[PDB]
Amino acid sequence: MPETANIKLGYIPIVEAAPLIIAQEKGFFAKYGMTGVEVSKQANWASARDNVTIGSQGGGIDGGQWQMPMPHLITEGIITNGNKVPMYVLAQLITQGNGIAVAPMHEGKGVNLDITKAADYIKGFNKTNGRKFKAAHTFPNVNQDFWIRYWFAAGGVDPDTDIDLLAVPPAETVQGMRNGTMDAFSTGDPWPYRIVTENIGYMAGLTAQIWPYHPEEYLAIRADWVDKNPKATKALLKGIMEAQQWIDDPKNRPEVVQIVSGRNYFNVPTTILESPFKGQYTMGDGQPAIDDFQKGPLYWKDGIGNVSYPYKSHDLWFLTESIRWGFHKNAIPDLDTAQKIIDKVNREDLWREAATEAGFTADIPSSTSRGVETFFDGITFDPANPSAYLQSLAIKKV
Repeated sequence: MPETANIKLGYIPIVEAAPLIIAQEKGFFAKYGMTGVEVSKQANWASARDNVTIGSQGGGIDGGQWQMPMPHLITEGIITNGNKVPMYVLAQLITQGNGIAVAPMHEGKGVNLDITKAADYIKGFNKTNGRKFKAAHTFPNVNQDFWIRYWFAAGGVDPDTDIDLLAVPPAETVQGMRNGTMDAFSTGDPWPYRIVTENIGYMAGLTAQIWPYHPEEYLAIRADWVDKNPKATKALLKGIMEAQQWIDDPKNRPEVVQIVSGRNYFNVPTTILESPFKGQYTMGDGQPAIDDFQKGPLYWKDGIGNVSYPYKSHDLWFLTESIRWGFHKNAIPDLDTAQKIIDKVNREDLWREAATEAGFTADIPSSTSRGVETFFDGITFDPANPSAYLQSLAIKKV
């Protein structure tokens, strides 16, 4: 019996939110006693951040969906103006379902997955086209900022000095692309489908290509709530695990799409989500379309290991990449400090415990590390030596 059947979890209306919505709507949360879960739509990431800092009692949220390393940054008060609100990372919600969109003006320039040959074109855009190449994500220092930064830098473009990388709302960004004032957009489903079908732009590449089966969105809840309600926390985890398993069975995806697209959730036409849930993406710019289930969003198991289990080696990559770009210079000055933060935030042990109790022992990874990670450009990240990873990178601020 959970200590409480209630909790307010925030979500952003994108495919990464699926496990939360499905766990609620298909009764997986209820199956384990969590009959009072409120899946609350957040206006944007800044609002989500603010709402978890105030907690449910103050009218906000107890936890929810997050881009990494938001839970860690909030725990240390780094992005909350010093207001430290400890949080626990409990499960990875999904992998893939993200990608980089580029404006039509850049077609035929080689601005695809590997932009190496187009680097000079991008770097000299102000002289040749009247403005610095402009790219956007919707929140700094997290997932989507990292994806586009890695993509730019892998090809020789410094995302801080060579272009204008800004935090801009998604709708405003797409309008900018339509108006010809925005050049690239680090986004995710359902945006790519609309951008391409409405001829607003093309997809340079999917994160599924940049880093196959990469860590992405996570479930994280305030530490004070989890410490007070350990049983309820494990119940929520089991509900999420079952929802993830359910979502990954192709037979259930039409219903998954119908549910999340509903008026009370995403409130969008199912047509813009049907394709990606089959791993089908029209890429454009003369490149072949993608038609591979393994390249679409995955919620339970991927080609390497278990999606849901939160590998500490992935938390390490996010903080290592934060260090790469000189983010939070005073708060996270070294890798030792990063590991200390990870050891207080990542609660993979609770995922293991919940999985064991639920009878999913066969799906539990044998280590807290998924081993050496390989990016599309040949660079490898060995969790045992993040220093070597950083030193192997051409563009960085350390």
